[PDB]
Amino acid sequence: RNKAFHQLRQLFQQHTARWQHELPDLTKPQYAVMRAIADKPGIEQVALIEAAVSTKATLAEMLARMENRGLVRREHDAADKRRRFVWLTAEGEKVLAAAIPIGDSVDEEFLGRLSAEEQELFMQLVRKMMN
Amino acid sequence: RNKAFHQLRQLFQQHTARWQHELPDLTKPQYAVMRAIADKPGIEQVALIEAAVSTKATLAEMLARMENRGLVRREHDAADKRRRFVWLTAEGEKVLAAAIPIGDSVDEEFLGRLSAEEQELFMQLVRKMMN
Ligand SMILES: [Cl-]
Ligand SMILES: [Cl-]
Repeated sequence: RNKAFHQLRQLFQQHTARWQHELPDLTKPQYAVMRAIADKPGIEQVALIEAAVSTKATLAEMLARMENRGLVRREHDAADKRRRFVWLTAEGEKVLAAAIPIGDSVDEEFLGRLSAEEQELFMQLVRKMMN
Repeated sequence: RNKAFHQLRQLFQQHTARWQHELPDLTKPQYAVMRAIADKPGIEQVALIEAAVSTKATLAEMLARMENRGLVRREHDAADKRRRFVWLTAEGEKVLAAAIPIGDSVDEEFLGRLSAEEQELFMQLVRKMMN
């Protein structure tokens, strides 16, 4: 189709289909949340919304599941228990460390079809299009 | 972030957030399904999966809801009732006709930030990346 955002969703679906086959227990939003916590241990939960590309409700559901699976621990602001700080557990570090080369490989199946200049330009257009 | 597919999901989330504000009762996958039925009235349901970018389960759920809202009608293969043909109803035509300029406008908020050459190239890279 000639609609750029339709073809973009089609590319996204192919990338998601490969991701779910290679990492059946870690979606891309879950993976991004773990990468963002690892990049800033103790990050505020609210700041983790933008860092991982999520929403308040979706992140809350996601962190509850990771917490129940021993992958994430959280602490609270004593002045405001609605504020929370997030760390990866040791098990969460192992899960993320094993997933990174897999996620990189899935990304590479698509980005590797582009030259370095094409990859840089693709990124530039996406940022140019964003608000 | 330097990950192209992370920034791409961020662009997708912004585009989805605008879409849901302007068309609160018609998501992009629902809109694409209606556009594909209108482009080929009587299209086989199975062929509508690729045309609208969906899955068998998701399309089945989606067409059931549209059918229950008087937006879609379906007919069956007499030899194999699992095969189905899909049409828009008159109400479905009106819903789609009203939605098209809205969806175009939402697309334009992002694509309009690119020149015609940048838009053509963005599309070319996406197709180059797809399988
Ligand atoms: Cl917080
Ligand atoms: Cl069918």
